Amino acid sequence: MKTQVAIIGAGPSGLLLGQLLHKAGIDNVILERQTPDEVLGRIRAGVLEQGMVDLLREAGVDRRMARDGLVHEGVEIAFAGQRRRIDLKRLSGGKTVTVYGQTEVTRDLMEAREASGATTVYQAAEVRLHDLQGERPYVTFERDGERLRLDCDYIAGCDGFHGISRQSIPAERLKVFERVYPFGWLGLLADTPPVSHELIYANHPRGFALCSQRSATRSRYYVQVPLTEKVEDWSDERFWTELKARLPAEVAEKLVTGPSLEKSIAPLRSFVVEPMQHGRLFLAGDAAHIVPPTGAKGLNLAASDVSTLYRLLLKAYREGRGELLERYSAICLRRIWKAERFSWWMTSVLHRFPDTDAFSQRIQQTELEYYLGSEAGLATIAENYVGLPYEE
Amino acid sequence: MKTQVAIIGAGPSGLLLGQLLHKAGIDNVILERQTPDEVLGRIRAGVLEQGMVDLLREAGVDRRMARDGLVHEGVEIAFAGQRRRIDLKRLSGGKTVTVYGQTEVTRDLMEAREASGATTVYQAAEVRLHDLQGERPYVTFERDGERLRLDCDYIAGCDGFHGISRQSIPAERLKVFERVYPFGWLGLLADTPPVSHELIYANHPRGFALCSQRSATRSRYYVQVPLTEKVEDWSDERFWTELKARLPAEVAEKLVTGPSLEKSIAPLRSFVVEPMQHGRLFLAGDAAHIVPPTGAKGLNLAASDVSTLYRLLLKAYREGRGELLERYSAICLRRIWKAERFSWWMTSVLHRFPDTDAFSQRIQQTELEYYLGSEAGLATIAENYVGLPYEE
Ligand SMILES: Cc1cc2nc3c(=O)[nH]c(=O)nc-3n(C[C@H](O)[C@H](O)[C@H](O)COP(=O)(O)OP(=O)(O)OC[C@H]3O[C@@H](n4cnc5c(N)ncnc54)[C@H](O)[C@@H]3O)c2cc1C
Ligand SMILES: Cc1cc2nc3c(=O)[nH]c(=O)nc-3n(C[C@H](O)[C@H](O)[C@H](O)COP(=O)(O)OP(=O)(O)OC[C@H]3O[C@@H](n4cnc5c(N)ncnc54)[C@H](O)[C@@H]3O)c2cc1C
Repeated sequence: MKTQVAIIGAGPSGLLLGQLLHKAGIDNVILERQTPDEVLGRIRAGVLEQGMVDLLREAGVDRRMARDGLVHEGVEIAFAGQRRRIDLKRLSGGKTVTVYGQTEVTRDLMEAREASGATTVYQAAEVRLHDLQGERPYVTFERDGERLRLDCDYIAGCDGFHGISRQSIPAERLKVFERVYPFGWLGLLADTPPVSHELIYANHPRGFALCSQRSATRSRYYVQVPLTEKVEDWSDERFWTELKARLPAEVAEKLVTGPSLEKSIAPLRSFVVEPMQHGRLFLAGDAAHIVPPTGAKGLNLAASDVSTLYRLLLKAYREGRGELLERYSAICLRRIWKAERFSWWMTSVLHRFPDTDAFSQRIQQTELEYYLGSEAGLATIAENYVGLPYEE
Repeated sequence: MKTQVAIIGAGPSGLLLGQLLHKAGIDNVILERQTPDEVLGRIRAGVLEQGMVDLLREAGVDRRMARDGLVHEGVEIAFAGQRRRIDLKRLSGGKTVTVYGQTEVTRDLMEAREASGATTVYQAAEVRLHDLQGERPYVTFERDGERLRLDCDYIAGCDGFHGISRQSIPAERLKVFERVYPFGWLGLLADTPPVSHELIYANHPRGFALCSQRSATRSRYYVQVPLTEKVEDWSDERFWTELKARLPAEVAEKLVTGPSLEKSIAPLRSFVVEPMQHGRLFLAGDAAHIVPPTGAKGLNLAASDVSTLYRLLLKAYREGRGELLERYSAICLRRIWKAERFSWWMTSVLHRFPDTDAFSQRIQQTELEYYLGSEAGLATIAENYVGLPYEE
């Protein structure tokens, strides 16, 4: 087999990069470890920045989104018996965010690709990357017992945090920045109407809580829990009682509960690797970095990396300007660090940290009061939340 | 599930550690990604140090070895139209090495374990290690769709170069030392009698060649080839002609050729990670380090790591001396660096390096002439080849 751009991983980053490339005439093959079903079983993200919305429209996969996505003009932070709303539309200069599930985005891309006829090998086991610094790198994998080889010009590692790509770069070539938080998020997907028309982030003495949604009849709730918790110890019943305890009385009494469709614990972490490339291999999305879900930036940073790599591969192929690829990491890291800073900030002011002295608790409370009461303060949250501009 | 020591990987390191532990009364569970067959298909090693031979006898798996293993008292280096023999037995003070295939060693251990009834889960997918710095770490994996959890006291990462263990330690906690060589080894297993009763390492202008064996009717040959070669480009016919071209005329004319049972290319590399542990996780064998096969140290260093970890776990469990585990990395690295140095030395004097000036070629030749003609020189090769003493 031979192609122009080999893509490792069929999550949103890979499918999105593959769809854009295909549309521009650049051949690409996607290699996924799992089955289409397993990829589709992941709930994950729900909030999309305008940049991603526009990127999906450019990739030609925005129909269902334009119809089912919910445009949100504000969010709400609850703390100290208060409920403060941030008017995103007004404070950011007209921008908004779109609520549309990652599963849906993934499904839409899978369908578009199926129709296009571009190559996709699911259940590609034992993927190994070779000759990364050569002019002709290649990928080897096993498909039903037989080992195949795939020759290509460039490789895009879109295999997530545990992918083979990042591990295929000499350890001494990368500098890792990581921070692990002492808690996780217990999420619950239910087929019930959301308690609010906008999201509610809540700082509460018992810990953090978040009220989200997927549609007008499908909700997604989370509560901060210790890393020692097991999902089997949390019955639907127990989850509902705890969520209620962490929300304002008026919000709690309007909550329509119900049996969960999904329940899982996601630990929180910040992770950036520098640089994001090695020879003919370029890392994108979770393969290169992780952000706590608090600021809703994961999927959104994957989109900016992908938009960047796509636009650089277009110049290389279409205009013979391959030197531009050297710039991939610099351009991307600028946006990544700012989104990492915001997600870190959000996480620190909304969560309950263990072993926090009196002074720190007061400063945490004051951070909220100040930022949520100052016009200049609200703007810093809004412009970061809607998403900082993509660099050209 | 719950056990005392969870072991990731059923290659020789894992099976050996598991066998010794079981014998001493310490419960252990082995988790292997592949099937017993795939593990058994790997040819690999053929030369064993006395330390490993004694370790197998202690593990109670030495019968077949004592019967089928071939004790070798010397090896031979051919260069510049000369054939110099190193009397290992004499120069090292009585020590020798044993020729017995890794496949055989693996088979013997698999059988011993099967009989013992100790737990072994093959095809354990998605292995993930958790709470490494806690008092109660655990392992999660999938067995036929269902995700199981395994609680344990300690975890021994014996999953080889591409295992999950080394990747589960925070990147910032490890310092990697690596060197990749510009060539690989094309190996060929044949059902023919070996050209010699002892091994012949050959430095030749066309490149390196090695004449080895598995028994009196089974041989294993290798020739150095560029990293750009594909095994499908090397027919048996082509391999035999090239091997012949790289050996002394008298050795070449006594060669019994024949169809290959196996053919594969192994790239060469040196790799050491420091330290070799993190909390309740200890790395052993290829999970922690790689050596070029030139000095025959890979499997042999796995044995010393395992012997060390085993003896430390015995004090921890039997004598309640768990503080001793802190010493694992220090003890092991001392032996590892010396074996890395020897394997590096062997590789540099026997191989053909690209872009070598006149001076370097002459020094390479002089290294051989000196070391192979000096009694003190031969001793340095012999004592290192038979294997340096295990530290207590
Ligand atoms: C609870 C939670 C809430 C979140 N909320 C938001 C939100 O509201 N908005 C937002 O922007 N972000 C959010 N995020 C994050 C977002 O889900 C991820 O950043 C995003 O899925 C990353 O996409 P990816 O394509 O880089 O990687 P992935 O989705 O992880 O996919 C990588 C793909 O590569 C495959 N793969 C792995 N190894 C190999 C291999 N060796 N060979 C081949 N294939 C391989 C994997 O199977 C996988 O299919 C949230 C995350 C979580 C967990
Ligand atoms: C051509 C060649 C010649 C050699 N010659 C010699 C010689 O003469 N003498 C000598 O001492 N050395 C020699 N060596 C080296 C030796 O073969 C290795 O050092 C040895 O096999 C290492 O044993 P191990 O148990 O650490 O790892 P491995 O043999 O690699 O086994 C690791 C096991 O872990 C499993 N695993 C991997 N990932 C996971 C996961 N995520 N979950 C669970 N299981 C997992 C793997 O499937 C594998 O079964 C040679 C090597 C080669 C390649």
